[PDB]
Amino acid sequence: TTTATRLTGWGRTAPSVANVLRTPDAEMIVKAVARVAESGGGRGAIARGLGRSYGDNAQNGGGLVIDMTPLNTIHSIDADTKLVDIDAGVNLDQLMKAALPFGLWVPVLPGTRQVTVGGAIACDIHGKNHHSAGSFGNHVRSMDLLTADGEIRHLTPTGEDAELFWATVGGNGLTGIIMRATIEMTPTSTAYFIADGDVTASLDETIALHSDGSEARYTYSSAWFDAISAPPKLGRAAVSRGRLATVEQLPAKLRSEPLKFDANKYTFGPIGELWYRKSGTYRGKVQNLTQFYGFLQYQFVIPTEAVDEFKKIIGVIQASGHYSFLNVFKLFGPRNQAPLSFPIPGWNICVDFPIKDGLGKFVSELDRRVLEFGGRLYTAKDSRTTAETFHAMYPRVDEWISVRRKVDPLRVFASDMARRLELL
Ligand SMILES: Cc1cc2nc3c(=O)[nH]c(=O)nc-3n(C[C@H](O)[C@H](O)[C@H](O)COP(=O)(O)OP(=O)(O)OC[C@H]3O[C@@H](n4cnc5c(N)ncnc54)[C@H](O)[C@@H]3O)c2cc1C
Ligand SMILES: *[N+](=O)c1cc(C(F)(F)F)cc2c(=O)nc(N3[C@H](C)CCC[C@@H]3C)oc12
Repeated sequence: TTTATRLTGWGRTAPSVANVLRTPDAEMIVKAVARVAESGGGRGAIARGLGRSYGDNAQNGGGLVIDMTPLNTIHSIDADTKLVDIDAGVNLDQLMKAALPFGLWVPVLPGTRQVTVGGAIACDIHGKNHHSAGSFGNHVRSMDLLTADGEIRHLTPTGEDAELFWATVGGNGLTGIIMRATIEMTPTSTAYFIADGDVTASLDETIALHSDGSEARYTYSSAWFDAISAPPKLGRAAVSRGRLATVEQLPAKLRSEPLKFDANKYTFGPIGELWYRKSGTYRGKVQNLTQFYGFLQYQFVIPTEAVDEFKKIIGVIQASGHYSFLNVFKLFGPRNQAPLSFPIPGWNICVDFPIKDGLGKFVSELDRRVLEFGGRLYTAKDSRTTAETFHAMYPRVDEWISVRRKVDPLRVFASDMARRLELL
C-alpha cells in the first residue's frame, strides 16, 4: 500500500524518509489513518500536497506521509452562488482554468499556481491582494476534515465548530486531513489586470507611497525591492499595483474573449537608470495574468506602526554582506481569526539568500529582531527557527494547541515541523 520515500520541502533541505501513501481512493486514506491510530501514536501521519512549501511541514520522517494529489476532482462550480466545491488535491492552476468560463476568479493567488487547496488552507496563503481580500482561509465556506478518530467532520467558519475550522486554517495539516472544501470565488468579467506602475528612489518614499492612502485604490499591490544598495538608495522599489479589468477596458481584439488565457554596458550606467525608471512607470497598462504575476528563502512581517524598526531591519540586511536580488515587499492588511495565520497588518518582505558561511547565524539574528519588533516568520518558508522563537511570535499558539489537543489526543498527526516547533 505504501512506499518509503525521501522527502524534502521545495528548498531541497533537511531530507527525511517516510512511508508515502498515494491513492485516489478516499477509503484507503481513511483506513491508513486508523492503521496509524491503532498502533498508538508512533511517528503519526501528515498530509502532503504539491510539496511547494519550503519548510518541513509536509514531511514526517519515520512516519506516514499521505500524498493528496490523486484527490483532484472538481465536483461543482456555480456562477450564481460563486461557490466552488473541490477535492483537497486540486491545484489552483487547475481550479483557475475550470472557473474562468463561469466569470469566477480564485480569490487569493500565491506566486506559484502549483499549489493544492489543502496546502493553500493549511498554510493560510496570502497573495498580492492581501490588503483587500485577506488570505486564503477568509474564502473557505466549508471543509471536510478527516480527524484522528476516523470520523469526517464538516467545518464552517461560523456557528459551532468554528474553533476547529479556524485552527485548521493555517494549522499546517495538524488537525487532520482536509478531504474536500467549498470556496467562495471572486466574480470577474475578464482574465486581465489594469496596472499602474510606479518607481521609488528610497526606502523612505516607498513607505510614503504605501502610507499616502493610494493603496485603497488598488485591490492588488506588490513591489520589487532593492536590498543591496547602500542608503538612501536602499529600499527603492518598482511598485506594481492594479485590479481586474472589466470588459469595457479591454482592447477590441481581446474584448471578444475576455476570459481567455495562454546585462550590458548601459545596464548600470545613468542611461539604464533612465531606462529602468521609464519602463517601471506606467498607467492603465492592461496585462494578462502571467504578465501581471542553494538559497535560503526568508520572509517576515513587521506590524504597521513599527515602521522605524522595519527600516532598521532593512539596514541590517544590506550591511550584512549577504546579498539578495529577488525581494518582494508588500503592505499586508487586516488579519483573520486563525491563531496560526501568518499575515498581520504591516510590512511584509521576502528575501532570497545565497547559502554561504555565516548565513545561519546571521538569520538567527534576524529572527531575534523580527521577534523583538513584534513580527513573525512564515512556516511555509521556514525550516530552521526554534520553538521558543515561534511560540513568542505567535502568542495564540497555546490557544491553538488546546484545540488540537481535543481533536487529536493521541498524536495521530505529526510532522518534522510539529516536533521541532513543539506543536505536537
Ligand atoms: C515559487 C513559490 C512561490 C510562492 N509564493 C507564495 C506566496 O506568494 N504566498 C504564499 O502564502 N505562499 C507562497 N508559496 C508557498 C506555498 O504557497 C505554500 O507553502 C503552499 O502551502 C504549498 O502548497 P502545497 O500543495 O505544495 O502543500 P505542501 O507544501 O505539500 O504542504 C504544505 C502544508 O500543507 C499541509 N497540507 C497539504 N495538504 C493537506 C491536506 N489535504 N489536509 C491538511 N493539510 C494539508 C501539509 O501537511 C503541510 O503542512 C510559494 C512557494 C513557491 C515554491
Ligand atoms: N515573497 O516571497 C512574496 C510575497 C508576496 C506578497 F506580495 F504576497 F507578499 C508575493 C510574492 C509572489 O507573488 N511571488 C514570489 N516569488 C518570490 C520572488 C520567490 C519565489 C518565486 C516567486 C515569483 O514571492 C512573493
